Formats: sequence, structure tokens, C-alpha cells
Amino acid sequence: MSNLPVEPEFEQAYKELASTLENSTLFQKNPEYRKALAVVSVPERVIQFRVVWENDKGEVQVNRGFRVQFNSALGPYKGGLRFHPSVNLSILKFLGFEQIFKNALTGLNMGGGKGGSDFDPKGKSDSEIRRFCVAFMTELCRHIGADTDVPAGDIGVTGREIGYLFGQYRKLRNSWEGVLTGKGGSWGGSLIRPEATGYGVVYYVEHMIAHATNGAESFAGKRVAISGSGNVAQYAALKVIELGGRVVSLSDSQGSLIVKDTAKDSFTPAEIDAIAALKVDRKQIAELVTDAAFADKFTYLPGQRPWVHVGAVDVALPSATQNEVSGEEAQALIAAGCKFIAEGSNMGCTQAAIDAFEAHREANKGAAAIWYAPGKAANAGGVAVSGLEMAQNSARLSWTAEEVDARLKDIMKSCFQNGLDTAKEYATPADGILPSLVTGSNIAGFTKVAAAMKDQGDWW
Amino acid sequence: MSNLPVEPEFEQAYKELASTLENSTLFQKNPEYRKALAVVSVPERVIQFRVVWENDKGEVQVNRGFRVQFNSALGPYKGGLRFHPSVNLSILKFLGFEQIFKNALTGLNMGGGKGGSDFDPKGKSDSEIRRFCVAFMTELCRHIGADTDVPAGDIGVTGREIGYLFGQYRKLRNSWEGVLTGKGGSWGGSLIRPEATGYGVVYYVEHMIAHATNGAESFAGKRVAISGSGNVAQYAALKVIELGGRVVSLSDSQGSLIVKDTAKDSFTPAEIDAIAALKVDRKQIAELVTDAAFADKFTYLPGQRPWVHVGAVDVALPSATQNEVSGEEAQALIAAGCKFIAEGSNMGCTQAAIDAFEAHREANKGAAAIWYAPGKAANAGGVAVSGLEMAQNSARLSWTAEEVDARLKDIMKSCFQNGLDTAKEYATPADGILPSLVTGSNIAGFTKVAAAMKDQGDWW
Amino acid sequence: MSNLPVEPEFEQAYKELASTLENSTLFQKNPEYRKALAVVSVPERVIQFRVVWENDKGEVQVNRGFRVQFNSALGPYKGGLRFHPSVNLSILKFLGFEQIFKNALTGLNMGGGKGGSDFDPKGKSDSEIRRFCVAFMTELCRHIGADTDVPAGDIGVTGREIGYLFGQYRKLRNSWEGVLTGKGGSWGGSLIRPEATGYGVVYYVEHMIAHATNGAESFAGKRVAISGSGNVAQYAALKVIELGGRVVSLSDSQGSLIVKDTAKDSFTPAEIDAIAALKVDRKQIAELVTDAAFADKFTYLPGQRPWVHVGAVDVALPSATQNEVSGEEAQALIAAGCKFIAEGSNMGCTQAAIDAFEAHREANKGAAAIWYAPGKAANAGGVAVSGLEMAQNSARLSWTAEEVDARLKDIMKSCFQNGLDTAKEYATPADGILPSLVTGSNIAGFTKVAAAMKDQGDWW
Amino acid sequence: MSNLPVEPEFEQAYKELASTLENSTLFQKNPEYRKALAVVSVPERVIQFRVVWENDKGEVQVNRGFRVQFNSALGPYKGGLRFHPSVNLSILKFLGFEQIFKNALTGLNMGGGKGGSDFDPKGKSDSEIRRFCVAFMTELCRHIGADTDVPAGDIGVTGREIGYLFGQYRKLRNSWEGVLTGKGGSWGGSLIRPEATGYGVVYYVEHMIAHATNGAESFAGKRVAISGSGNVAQYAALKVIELGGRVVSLSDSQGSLIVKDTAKDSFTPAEIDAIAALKVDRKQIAELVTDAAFADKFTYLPGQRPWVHVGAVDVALPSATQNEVSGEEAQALIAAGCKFIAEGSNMGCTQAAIDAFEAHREANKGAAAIWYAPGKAANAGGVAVSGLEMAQNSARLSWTAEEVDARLKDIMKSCFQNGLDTAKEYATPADGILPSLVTGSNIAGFTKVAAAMKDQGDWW
Ligand SMILES: NC(=O)C1=CN([C@@H]2O[C@H](COP(=O)(O)OP(=O)(O)OC[C@H]3O[C@@H](n4cnc5c(N)ncnc54)[C@H](OP(=O)(O)O)[C@@H]3O)[C@@H](O)[C@H]2O)C=CC1
Ligand SMILES: NC(=O)C1=CN([C@@H]2O[C@H](COP(=O)(O)OP(=O)(O)OC[C@H]3O[C@@H](n4cnc5c(N)ncnc54)[C@H](OP(=O)(O)O)[C@@H]3O)[C@@H](O)[C@H]2O)C=CC1
Ligand SMILES: NC(=O)C1=CN([C@@H]2O[C@H](COP(=O)(O)OP(=O)(O)OC[C@H]3O[C@@H](n4cnc5c(N)ncnc54)[C@H](OP(=O)(O)O)[C@@H]3O)[C@@H](O)[C@H]2O)C=CC1
Ligand SMILES: NC(=O)C1=CN([C@@H]2O[C@H](COP(=O)(O)OP(=O)(O)OC[C@H]3O[C@@H](n4cnc5c(N)ncnc54)[C@H](OP(=O)(O)O)[C@@H]3O)[C@@H](O)[C@H]2O)C=CC1
Repeated sequence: MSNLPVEPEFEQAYKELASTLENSTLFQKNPEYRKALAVVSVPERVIQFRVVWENDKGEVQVNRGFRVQFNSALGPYKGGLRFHPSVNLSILKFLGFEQIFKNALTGLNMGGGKGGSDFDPKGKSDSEIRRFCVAFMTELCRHIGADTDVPAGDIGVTGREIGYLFGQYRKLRNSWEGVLTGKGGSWGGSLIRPEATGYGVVYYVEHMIAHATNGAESFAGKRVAISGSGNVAQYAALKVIELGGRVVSLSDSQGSLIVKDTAKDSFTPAEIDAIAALKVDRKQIAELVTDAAFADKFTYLPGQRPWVHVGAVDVALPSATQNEVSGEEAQALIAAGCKFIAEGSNMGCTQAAIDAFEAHREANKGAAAIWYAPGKAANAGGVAVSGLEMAQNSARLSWTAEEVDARLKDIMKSCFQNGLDTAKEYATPADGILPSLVTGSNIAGFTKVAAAMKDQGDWW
Repeated sequence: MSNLPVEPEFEQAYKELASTLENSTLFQKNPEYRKALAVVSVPERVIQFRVVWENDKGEVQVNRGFRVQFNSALGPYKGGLRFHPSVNLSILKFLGFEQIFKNALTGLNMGGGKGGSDFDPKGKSDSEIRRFCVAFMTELCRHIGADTDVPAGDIGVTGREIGYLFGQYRKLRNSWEGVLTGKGGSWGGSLIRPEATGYGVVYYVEHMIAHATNGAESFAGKRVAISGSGNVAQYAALKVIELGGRVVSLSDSQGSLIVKDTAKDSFTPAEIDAIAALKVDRKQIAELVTDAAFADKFTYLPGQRPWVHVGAVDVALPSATQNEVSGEEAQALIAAGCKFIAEGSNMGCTQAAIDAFEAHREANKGAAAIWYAPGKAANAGGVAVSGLEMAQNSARLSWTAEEVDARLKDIMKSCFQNGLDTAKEYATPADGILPSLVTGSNIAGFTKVAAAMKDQGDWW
Repeated sequence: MSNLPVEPEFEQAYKELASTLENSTLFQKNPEYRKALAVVSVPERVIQFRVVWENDKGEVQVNRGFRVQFNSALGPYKGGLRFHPSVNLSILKFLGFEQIFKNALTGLNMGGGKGGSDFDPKGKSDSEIRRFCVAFMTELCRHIGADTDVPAGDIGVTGREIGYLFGQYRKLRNSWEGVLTGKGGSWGGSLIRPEATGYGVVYYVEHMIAHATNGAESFAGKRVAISGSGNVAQYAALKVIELGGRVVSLSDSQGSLIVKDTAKDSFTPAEIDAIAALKVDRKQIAELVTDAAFADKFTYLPGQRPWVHVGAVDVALPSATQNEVSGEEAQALIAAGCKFIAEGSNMGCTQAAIDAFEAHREANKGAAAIWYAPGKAANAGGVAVSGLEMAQNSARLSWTAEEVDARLKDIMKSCFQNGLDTAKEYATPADGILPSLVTGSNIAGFTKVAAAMKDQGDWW
Repeated sequence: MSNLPVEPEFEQAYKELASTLENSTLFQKNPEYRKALAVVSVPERVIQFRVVWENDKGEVQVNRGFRVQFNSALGPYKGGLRFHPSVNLSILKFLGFEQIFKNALTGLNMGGGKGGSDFDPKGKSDSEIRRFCVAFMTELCRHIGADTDVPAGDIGVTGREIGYLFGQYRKLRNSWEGVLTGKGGSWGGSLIRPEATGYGVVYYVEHMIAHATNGAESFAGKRVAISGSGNVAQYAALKVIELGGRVVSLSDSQGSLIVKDTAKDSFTPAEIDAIAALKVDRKQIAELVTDAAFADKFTYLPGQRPWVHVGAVDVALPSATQNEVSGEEAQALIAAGCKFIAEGSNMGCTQAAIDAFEAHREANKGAAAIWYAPGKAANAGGVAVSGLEMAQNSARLSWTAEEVDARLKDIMKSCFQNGLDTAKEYATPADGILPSLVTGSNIAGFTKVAAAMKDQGDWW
């Protein structure tokens, strides 16, 4: 197969999943699943399209659009849109592939997909963003629909962009339906959706802490290093604070902002809100670091990730982008006494990082190990609450915040228990060693999809 | 109308419904309903189509495919698919006609339909069945849909076939929706769907027994003769046993399997499970009749139905196919002291059998009479639960087994009460005589559909 | 296959085609075509539907509607609509089946289909026919379209009905297209469409006469017996008269009208026009007995076909309906010196008639033989000009009468020559024996369809 | 733009077009066309999809499917399908990009596209090919249509595959329409389509010879080296022979077959027919090289291209695949006295080859130069005749071979004259130097598309 193009991010995701399935008893019990893996790994459909749009000076602009419709055995294709200058098919395939198995771990009927553009929102006006969304949806509309493919947000796609997208879908197709999630509260949105992914990360990590420490520890007083400062990071930070933890770092594409005293200080909600408002306006954390409220409390480090700069730390929640925790960073976290690392970001850890965490787990009993949770398990609360937004729209009713949050919590607890129990079944650890959440999550998502695919005749 | 082809099974079903309407005060109260009867009896739409498919030897095969869309006043067309070598338009018209009124009795919004093929699953491989299903759905897909027509199983169509069919529908139409029921648990199925029809038949007969005996008797200690050994028979048997009844017979297309001591012994769940596994593989009861587990406890009667061979018996549940209880067999059941017979199978009793049971009812007060219930009342539980599977898919959520079963019990109790009350209203029996469940059920289902049709301008 | 219903007309058409294929070298050269016969003989799709409509008194009326979409390898399904109280699926399957092979002999890209209703235009008002057509098209429109299936007239369906059907299609689908043929001249009709079938029958028999006599004789001076008095019979008669022949009979469903002097007299164009006027008004030939101008010239025979009552005749053109020339009638025609018989009607001759004509051909050298042409060859002018109507509509232009007629002539000549040549190739007659136009036409049409079906993967 | 994946074939085609437009006066006159080039070079739409299909052993197989819908300003997307193990997006984008401008040079209303799969027909049975085509079209069907995108053949896709594709389209979509070209003569094909591309190459080269030699020379007695042995090569060879030229070589993926006497010997039609029959069966030229008819007349060279092995030669028609004439091969042709080289294959010459030819042209007056014609000009007769097949289908009529061939000839003459005249206008050669057909063809195709795009608002 040397006709196939090299897609480094996709291949990284694929190899990690595959290696976890091989390092288990799964293919001894179900060798025929090798065929399922070969089938599932080739997307059902991919659409690519030119997007021509007009800038504020009246000039023609060209960007590339994509939608990867990876798998639909469990439900309509489901997953977000990324507007970032790095975007290409390789990246969106990694993300769509991840999405299959993440979705499967939610318990809801959602297939896996992802899409987006190499359009860069930075430096654009709101009007440019509106015209781009209009043009993007003009092509995308024909391929999506409430029972076919339901997009959502991701890097560079917020409630603002989902609004322009939805309005154009409605104009084009003359239907009002749950074709997108992350919608506005008055026009078919769900309460808890803004909060969902970062809350779910934190909720999942609570279960990790409870298990590893036998209920002795919690987030109360733990020091938590976060990276990113967007949707996932903001609400992960807010939930940590609500639970009495201390957030010692946030970051963005230009640098890290770290409290000067990491033993005892924390970001506050008010500071997070300030950062969030800069981000709505597509500005950098750097703009506020010399203000009164920040110059004395924080150190800004241009060009750096937080991980080697936070001192001793208890929990790490990378929440920005793929491959943002290197192997050297991982070793630094381990040396700083970090015991829990969960991916808010998709594929947040490099392979070297993952290998470092899992070797540590296998070498150190119980609470002495750093315990790593992959994004498909820990960050699934966003997509889960998107499924609940679809369910609301289908019912033509709106649920309460408490009702949505309660379902989110149950979904994240079940997701943790399924990864744990599946790791014990298929990859039973040595005595006193914590089960691999990555292996167990991978096997549990994969087998549910493989078996539904078999039932549906996709492979035999 | 000597241009019309002779369709014996449909004419049989039509005539029995019509005769029960005539033998009542319905047409005195509402003579205009004769117009409704003439309209409803001609199907709204029927699709017939060639199905070409490839056998494991690479050879072209040809079979006939059908979908009868009989009536859609109360909801989208709803009803299963039968793959059996007897299948033709007459058989499928009888079935779809019955389904209109059965569906009306469930209280849910389901029109009547039925379909299938003369494709014979016996002697085929799983791969053959998969290719057939693929080819069958390539044509069927354009006629069906979650709000148009929702098929399901019947003789020869199990969850395996539903899977191949659903998978092809999704591939063709690029939508994940409630287009079929009987689906797998991870991909839109409902708990209780496997159990539903047999459970419901037994639930229904519990009401019969309570009424006729003023609560003095139940299934506990009763001897129950069942025919068939497929989905309906298996779970009717299992519920009879759960209730403390004794199952003295099952049967298949080649013979009956009867306990030697029909006064005291019963099939067990383990024995039912063994037969069920054989049926999954499309093998016959004959294969196990020499096993240890079977040879000493049962007698195999090839070519014979159970009814004359079970001795004294209390309940009969024909659960295989149409016209499987003859007038002679009805007289034998009556002489053997049988006091309850309900159809698991569609049109299970011949007209002579029904005439014998109803004459016996009219001649014998109360608990001295054998009481006959028609399939449209007793066997409605399957389609009812299929409507709940549709409800669940529209909600994008899955209900618990207890939730589904509780709804099933309520539906079967209301069905029984509607038939009893309608018979008392339109066909009031002489003092001490049980009301006619067949006449009451027929009137109740027919009037609901007729009035809805009038409201919708289908007749005036 | 004792599940299959008995369909006498369809079985008759099928058997005659199959028998001519078997009585040839076709299956020695291409034995795999027996697979193509088995596949082609099962219709791709059949739609049946209830048609509820209102009569002039305001009362609900119910009739049965049908559309048999038999084969589409060579083009969109194509074929007319019959409104006659005999209509059922058998009859429409015989028609649609015949149409596959007929359309193949035209050279145009037309698949085979046929439809209609048991609705009886006799005794209905024009308003009642309008309301019927409106209701019938309400369901039929979703199954048809300019590139899908294009209906047309047949018994009981004239340009009046085509108009009501076209208007309802336009209203429902919001499209103006070649969905029907036989349309009016100002709204997409073709010149020569009314004349087409009857003219084409006569043009075809002119080639038979030319071949049988090396050009020495023609219709000039021939005595021609016609049956029926509708679209086919009228224009056949008119073209005979134009060519110098004498039309000695016409007939309807209640009797025959025969010139008193069949050796010397003929219908005139004015007479045929008066009969046509009666038939527009759904009245009978029988009325003309009261008029001395007709009574003086003709004999009216209630309940009789013409064949045994015309004395010596040269050509017979059955042009009414199926099975209107029996074996005894065929023997009478032979004895009366008839040398040419061609079907204007579909399956106009019974199998005993065909067998008599074909035996006579095989026994009698040269011009002493009676020569039989099947409807699929001789009546193909109507559907040929319908294909030209479709071509005009796709071009958005209207051709002259001369252009259309010139094409019709070339199509009928090519049709004759194909049947002649294919018979010489696959069923080569003894020296001096005319080749079988029925065998030749059947093989020619069948091989064209079977080969296209093979190319398209319908069989292998 | 380092997010964009490296697509070497696409970039090669793009750079060559772009370099020819830059090496001219085009952007001095129309600098705004730079924006058109940036727009046009990003495809309007691309679909990729998994194709799962079953082999003759009953095993699941997976391949990748594609359709590149590059540009639709001038017409519906138009271009063939390639089934070859090298296929990927890069290759199909090169081909689809080429197709835009090729189509524009035909004068017909056809946009540009291309598609296919990495499915390898070699080693597969006809049944495997049928099942693959069925599965491929199951997804492709939703994206194509007679007014949207009309595919056709290319490497690995012959009339056989177009048949299976068409049959499945018809089955899925229930329409008979000009959705594909290269169809069978009885089911909407065009005469001259098999012949079209190789005839057109030769026709175009006739014009090259006429111009360069001032009418003094022709193909009569010229020695012509051809590569490939498929559809393009076969009919190029046959037209050369018909015109009295001598074909000294053919080839396939395993080697070259060259006449032993290249001064005076030639392939014959009978030999070409033998080779063609091997190719229908997916076999290699190697199989026949030891037969009587071949061992003495020809030398078979495994692993070699013909160009350095034919001795002195007049005309080269690479007709196999992209990048099959290297720069060293080009120098060898020049040294062997070759004066005309036209691409039957798309992008047949490497850039080094093209640069060698064009430097030779610029250094050698008139008939002393080797004159190179790009595939978009010389091989356009195939797609042109596909446009005429679309026009036939839209008219619902079939043209004669003479009519189609006459249009083909006029199209190829106009295409040559447009490339010549445009090269004289925008890239005027020095005195006595032949105009660049590559530059002129590129500019003439590009400006027609750019201007239609501007008119339609695609850029401004
Ligand atoms: N939103 C959702 O529901 C879900 C998101 N995810 C994943 O969470 C992550 C963050 O998404 P989300 O918060 O929604 O996105 P946002 O756009 O709201 O925030 C992304 C953040 O990451 C930073 N960032 C993005 N790209 C890079 C890069 N290449 N290098 C360094 N920093 C970068 C941004 O910096 P800057 O502010 O400087 O632009 C920003 O702080 C992604 O991996 C996404 O796929 C996972 C589950 C659900
Ligand atoms: N499944 C459902 O939801 C519902 C089914 N029904 C009706 O219940 C009946 C049984 O259906 P189901 O259990 O689903 O089907 P299955 O195919 O699972 O079982 C059918 C049983 O009947 C036997 N059988 C079938 N045809 C004949 C025949 N012609 N002569 C003798 N025995 C025969 C079979 O024999 P063998 O095992 O030898 O093949 C098998 O034991 C039918 O009348 C059906 O329409 C009613 C309501 C709901
Ligand atoms: N129209 C077309 O383009 C073509 C028609 N055909 C065939 O030609 C035949 C005549 O069609 P067409 O002229 O269009 O139809 P019309 O309705 O115009 O004429 C039918 C004629 O046949 C008579 N007739 C109909 N049914 C019967 C019956 N069951 N017994 C006796 N006589 C009967 C009618 O009698 P009455 O007047 O008493 O009702 C009328 O004279 C049919 O077989 C048709 O399928 C063949 C090719 C093309
Ligand atoms: N068909 C059409 O209408 C048109 C085709 N083209 C172009 O013409 C060329 C030939 O197409 P066509 O004749 O239709 O295809 P065919 O599949 O009929 O023939 C292709 C030929 O090229 C050989 N070949 C293919 N791939 C390679 C390779 N990678 N290395 C060496 N030899 C190879 C094949 O060898 P083998 O026999 O060993 O398999 C075969 O002889 C292509 O470039 C195509 O895009 C251009 C215009 C129109």
C-alpha cells in the first residue's frame, strides 16, 4: 500500500489504538476483530470542498473545507468542526477516528466524524467569520442533517460560528432541526453544553483519584496544571476551583501564565472570565499580563508550555491541542510528583509521553503511579452533552441544567468504570498495579463498534 | 368482480372480520361503516419487486420481494417481514390486513403493513442470507422510512436479518433512523423486544383466565400446549413456566415434541434454550430427539400437530403459522377439557376451529366454555413493543427492561378490556355467557380505524 | 413454486415467448440466456394502490390502480394505461412483459411497463373520468417521471384521460416534462401519435406483402378484415383505404359490423369518422342499425367476431383486445384464403390460432402460406412514436407530421427486417418456406434485452 | 501553507500549467487572472469513501473510492474513473485538474472531474469486478447524475465496468439517464466512443504534420512508436495503420513488444485484436510472444519502455500512463529523428521530457524541430465523444458512426487551431519557430474557464 499518502496524526492515533488492542487478550478471544479493525479504519465517507469567501476589503479568499464521516454503525455521524491554519485531512481523520470510539463510550447513539477548514479566525473580523461560515455551510449543507451527520464546535468554532452555520443551514434547506449542536439557548441549545467538556474531564478525574487513593483524596487542595485557555480549559479550571482545587497554570498558542506561588495560589473565576473575554475577541493572554490584577500574581512565559514550570503538581489537564505533552514533559511531571494526567485535548499526549506514563504505572503500585486517561474517555462529556442536545431537539423540549449535569455525571462515571473493568478483563494488571485506562477505554469503544458493524453487515 | 384474483388467506381474514361486524349491532348504529369496510379492505399501496442475489457458488438466484402498505390512518405503516417459501401476495395481504386492526388495539400510532419474500432461509448459509438481505433492501429502501413505513421480523426474519437490512438501508440512504424495529441493543434496539410477543400472549390469557374464573385460577398448575418453536413460542413458553404453568408441547415444521407425562411434567428453560439455539442455526427439533436430555422425557411426532396428542390440557397457544388448528383439532381440545385458546400465530385457527370455539362459548356458561382470543388481540405485544422501540429511537434514548415490560403489561390489559367491553356493547352475550373476544376485538380495532379514515377524508 | 398465484394471461405470453426461444438454435449458441429468461420474467417493480374517487352524486367510489415496471435495461419504463373492468395484475403483467420486447424492436431507449385500473369508463360522465384521473395520478405520480417511467394510453385511456393525468402530475410535482405520451398538440404532443399504431400495423404488413410477392402486390385491391373500432382499428382502417385496400369489417365489445358485399365494398373515411365519434362518447356500433345509410350497406352481428362472417378475405388485422382470434377462427381465415394476419391488439391471437398459422406457414411454400406477425412487431408504431414524443419534449421542439411519419416508416421497416433476418439466423426455414416473424421477432427483442441486462449486472 | 499535504502528481500538473501561463503575455494583459488561477486550483468538491466488497472466497475486502469534482463553470463535472493500485487523491487531482482545461478545449459544456479506486482489476475475476463496481456505485450514486457529474472510463475501467456501474446506478436511483458515458450501444452508448481517444490523437497529429511540413508529409509510411496496449493505444495504432503508417511498438506494464524491422514492418489489425483480447482478460503481452505469429516478427523486452529500442522513428504516441517518457528518453527520441510526440496518456511526458522538446523547438526552425502536444489537446477526443454521448442521450436518439466521427474530426481540428493561434497571440515564437502547442493549449483552456468563472461570481 505505498499508494497511500503519509498522514502522521491519523497514523499516530491508529497505531496507539491498534497497539492497545494487540497488548491484550482481545484478539485471542475474537481474532476475527482484526478484520473489523481493517474495515473501521477506512472512513465511510469524506467530503472536501473549496470555500471561496469575501474579506472586508472586498477581496476573494480561498480556503479548504472538509467533513470526515468516519463511522455510522452506532448513530448518525457526530463530531465537531475545527477552524485552524494547520487543518488538513490527516488531522481531521485522526480526530474523526478518535470520535468513533469516544462516542461509543458515551452510551448514546452517535457515530464518529469531524470536519473543518484551514481558515484561521485570528486576525479576521466577525464579519469575515460570518461570510466564511456562510460560504462553508453552502457546500456542507448537502452532506449533513439531524439523522445523517450533526456537527459541533472544536478549536476555532465557538457558539458564534455555530450560529452563523445554523442560520445558513436553515436558509438553504428550509428546515429547523438538530443539524448542529453547541446551539444558543433560545434556538435549540442545551444548558451545560458550554461547561460540558471541561466539567466532564474533571468529573472523570475525580473517579481516577477516588479509585487510586481509595477514597482518601479528592481535588480539594490539589494543584492542577492546565494548558490552553479556550472552551475546555476554561470550564475544567472553573470545576477544579468549585471543588476546592487550585489551578496553577493556563496557556495559549503564544505562552503560559503560571501563578508565582504554586504551592498555595490559584487562578480565580474572575481571572478566568477575563481570559475568556480576550478569547472571544481572538486576543492573546499576553495582553493582560502587565495589568494590575496579573503582573504581581503571575509569571508569563512566552513560547513555553506549563509542564516544566509549575514546580510540584498533583494533576495535569492538557486542554489545548494534540501532541502538547512531550516525553521530556511527561518525565518532568512524574518527577514533580504528578499522579493524574487526563487529556482534555484530543491526542494531547505524544506517544513518548504515553509510554512514560504507562511504564510508570506498571512499575509503581497503586497511588504511587501516575495514572494517564486518554481523551476518548476523559473529554467525552462534550459530545455526550451534544447527544443530549440532539435528544432535546428531537423531543422539542428543553431540560434543566440540573437534569443535564446529572446525566453528564452518570455518563462520565460509566465511562470510567467501563475503561477500568475492560482493562481488568482483557489486560489484567499485576497485583497492586492500576489497570490501564487507555487500554481498557480503547478496547471497550472498539468492541462495541466492531460488533455493531458485524451485526449490520459491514464486515463478516 | 370476477377480474379479481383468488386470494384464499386474505379472503379468509376479511370474511371473518366482516362476519363479526355483521353479527353485532354495529351496522345498525353506523350503517355508513359498510363504506369504510369496502375502502379499508383495498390496500393503500403494494410494492412487488424482483430480488436477484448471489449464492455461495457464485450463481444467480431470483426471488420475489413484497411490501404491503395496507392502511396509514393511525400512523406510518408498521409490520414485519416474512421470508418463507410459501410467501405470496395473498398471504402478505392477510397479514397486513390483520396488522391494521391489531395495531389499532395497541393504542399507539401505527398503520398496518407486512412484507417479505419467498426466499427460504433453510439450507442457506449466513453469507447467503446476508447477500439476499442486501439485495432485498436495495429495492425496499426507497419505499420505507421512520415516518413512512417501519418493518420488523416475522417468520424467517430475526435480529440477524434485521441487522443486514439496517446496515444496507444506512449505506443506501445515508441516514441512521428508526426505519426497522427488532434492532440490536447497541444500535437502536429495545429491551423486551425479543420477549414481547410471547410474553404478551401469556399476559393477555392471564386476563382471560382471571375473568372467566372470577380470579379463582391463573396459569399456576395449568397444562399449556404450544405449537411452534420460534420467537413467539419460546417466550410464551418461558413466561408460562415463570408463572407456574407446565408447557407440555412445542413443535416445528417437521413435527411436535410432547412431554411423555403431560399430566405432571413440563419443558424447562434449559430445554427451550437448546431448541432456540437449534433454531438460530435453522435446524430441526428432530436433531435432538435422540439426546439424553430429550429421549426419555419426550416423544417426537413427525408430521403431527400437538393438539390431539397432549391428552387433557387446559390452555392452547398456537404460535407457529396460519391455519394450524383445524375444526377437528378444536373439537379435540374441547373434549380434552381445554378452556382457553389464544393465537400467538397470526390467523392461527381455521374458520371451522373458530366456529367450534364460539359455538361452545354460546352453549356453555362462564368457566365451562372454551374462550378463544384472536391473534390481533393476544399477539399484539410484539408490535406494541416495536412502537416503543420507535419511541425510544425518536427520543434518542434507551429505556430499562422494567419500563418496557410495564408498558407492555398495560397495553395487553387494555387490549383485553377493550375487546371485552366492546363485545358487551355491540354483541351483548346472553346471561352468564362470556362475551366474544374475537367479535369485540374486531369491532374495537375496526371502528377506531374507520373513524380516523373518515376524519381524514379517505371515505365519506 | 406452488406459492405463486395463477396469472393466465401473463403465463400465456411468457410461454409463447419461451417456446419460440426453445424452438431455435438460440440456447445452443447461448445457453446462459436461460438465466436471463428466468430473471427478465420477474418484474423489477410493481405498484398497486387504492383509488378512492367521488362520483357525480357525491358518493365514495373505490377502484384498484396498478403500475407494472417490468424492465429498464434499455430505457425508462414505457407503456400505456388501461382502464377496463377486466384489469388485474395478470393482465397488466402480460402487457408489460410484451412491452419489454416490443420496445426493444423499436431501436429506441425504452424499457417495458404497463398500468391502469379496473375503473370502467362506460356509463361514467366526463366529470367522473376527470375525478378518477385526478385521484389515480395522486398516487401514481411519485413512481413515474420523464427519466423513470413514462405512461401513455391503451384501452380506455385516450387523449382526454392523458390530459387530466398530465394536469394532475403538473400540479403535484411542479414540473413540466415528458412524463406522459399521447399528449395534446399544444402541450407537448406529437403529430402522428394518434395515427401511429394503426398506420404502423399497415406499414408492417406492406413489408410482408412485398416480401411474399417480390413487390408485385400491395394493399391495393385487398380485402381486409379488422376487429375493434378504437384508436388502433380506426387508423389501421384509414391507412388501408388510403392505400387502395377495402376494409370489410370493424367490431366492438357487443358485435361486428360487416359490409354486405365483402368481395367489392368497403368502409369509407366518413363512416370510420362517425364510428370514432360514437366511441369518443362511449357508445356502441349497434346504434348504427337504426340508420338506413348504414343498414343498407352493412350487417350488424351482435355477439360475433368478424372472422367467420367476412367470406373470402386477404388480410386480417385483429385490433381490439387479447385472445380475440381463436383456433377455429384461424382455421376459417385460412380456409377463406387469408394470407396475412398481424396483431394490432396485444396478444390478439390465442395460442391455438398462432399454432394454426405457424403450421400452415411451415406446410405451404411461398405465397400459398398464411403469414402471422405478432403484436410486438406489428403494433410497435405507437410506442415508437411515443419515444419520438419523448425526444421532441427533450428537445423542446415540435416536429412536422412528415418527419414523424418518415421515422415511423423507417422503424416499421427495420422491425420487419430484424424479425425476418433473426429467424433466418436462429430458426432457418426449409427452402421456399417463409421465415417465422413471431420466432424472429421474439429472439431479436429478447437477445437485445438479455445482453443489455448482462452488461448491467442484472444476471451473470 | 505547510498544513497542505505534498501531492507530487497534482503539483507537477499545476506547475506546468502555471509556468506556461507565466511565460507569456497573459498576465500582462489580464493580471487579475492570477486570482482565477488560485481559485480554480482548489477543487469545488472531493468525495472519498470506503468500499467494502466480497471476493469469490466470501472474504471481506476494503478499498478506497474517490470522486474529484474539480470545476463546473462550463458544464456538469465530467471525466473518467481509474481503477489501479497506485490511485490516491494526488493522482486523481492531477487528472481532474487536467480535465478542466481539456474539456474546455472541446467546445462542449463539460466541467472537469475524475475518480476511481485503488482497487486492482488484475488477478480479480469478472464476478469480483462486478461486486466491487456494485459496492463502489452504492456510495458514488448520491454524488453524480446526468446534470451534475458524468463519469466514464480510464485505466482499469472499460465498457464492462461501466455496465456494472450503470446497472447499479439504475437500481439505486430508479432513473435511466446519461449518468455515465462509455455505455453499451443498445443502452445509450455512442458509436465511435471506443475508437475516440486514439483516433483523436492521430487526427490531431495529422494537423501537426500538415502544419510543420506545409502539407508535404502525412502519416503515410511514417514509423510510429506507441506505448500501452489498452483502449488509447489500440485505436491510435489502428488509425495509424488505416492512414498507411507503420506501428513499430506497443507495450504494457511488464514490457515492450517491438517489430524486428522498424524501418519497414508494422503491427497489423489482427495482431492488435489479439492483444486487445488478452487485455479484456487482464493478461500480459508476454503470453503471446512465443506464439508462431509473434516470435519471429517481434522482440519482447521485459521491463523496458519502447522509446530507446525502436531505432529511428518519426512519431511517438505515449498511450499508457503518466510520466512514461523520461528526459533521457526524450533525448533518445530527438536523436532518433522523431519529429512529433503527442500524449495519448494524461501527463505522459515528465517535466524533463517536456523541457527537452520545447528547447528543441525553440532551437530548430520549422520541420527540423520535434513538436510536442500535451494530452489536454491531443487526447481530448475521448471526452469530446463522451459529450456527444451525453447529447445523444439528452436527445433520446442515436447518431451514426459517420456523424460522430465527423464531429470528432472537427473538434480535434479546432482544438489544434486554438492551441496554435493562442500560442501566436500570447507567446509569439521567433521567426520560423513552431508555436508552443503546450503553451497555447494551456492558455486557451485556462482563459475560457477563468472568464466563465468570473461571469458566475466564483472570483472577482
Ligand atoms: N469543545 C469541545 O467540546 C471539545 C474539545 N476537545 C478538544 O479540546 C481541545 C481544545 O478545544 P477547545 O477548547 O474547544 O478549543 P478553543 O479554540 O476554545 O481553545 C483552544 C486553545 O488551545 C490553544 N491552541 C490551539 N491550537 C494550538 C496549537 N497548535 N498550539 C498551541 N496552542 C494551541 C488556543 O490558543 P489561542 O487562544 O492562542 O488561540 C486556545 O487556548 C482540542 O484538542 C479539541 O479537539 C475535546 C472534547 C470536546
Ligand atoms: N415475531 C413477532 O413479533 C410476531 C409474530 N407473530 C406470528 O407468530 C407466528 C410465529 O412467528 P415467529 O415465532 O416470529 O417466527 P419464527 O420463524 O421464529 O418461528 C416460526 C415457527 O413456526 C414454524 N413454522 C413456520 N411456518 C410453518 C408452516 N408453514 N408449517 C408449520 N410450521 C411452521 C417454524 O418451524 P421451523 O422452526 O421448522 O422453521 C417455527 O417453529 C407467525 O404466525 C407470526 O406471524 C405474531 C405477532 C408478533
Ligand atoms: N393505443 C395504442 O397506442 C396501442 C394499443 N395497442 C393495443 O391495441 C388494442 C386496442 O387498443 P386501442 O385501440 O388503443 O383501445 P380503444 O379503447 O380505443 O379501443 C378498444 C376496442 O376494442 C374493444 N374491446 C375492448 N375490450 C374488449 C373486450 N374485452 N372484448 C371485446 N372487445 C373489446 C372496444 O370495444 P368498445 O368500443 O365496445 O368498448 C373498442 O372497439 C389493445 O389490445 C391495445 O393494448 C397496441 C399498440 C399500441
Ligand atoms: N480511455 C479514455 O477515453 C482516455 C484515456 N486517457 C489516458 O490514456 C491512458 C491510457 O488509458 P486507457 O487506454 O483508457 O487505459 P487501459 O487500462 O485500457 O490501458 C492502460 C495501458 O497502460 C498500461 N499501464 C497502466 N498503468 C501503468 C503503469 N503504472 N506502468 C506501466 N504501464 C501502465 C496498461 O498495462 P497492462 O495492460 O499491463 O495493465 C495498459 O497497457 C491513461 O493515461 C488515461 O488517463 C486519455 C484520454 C481518454
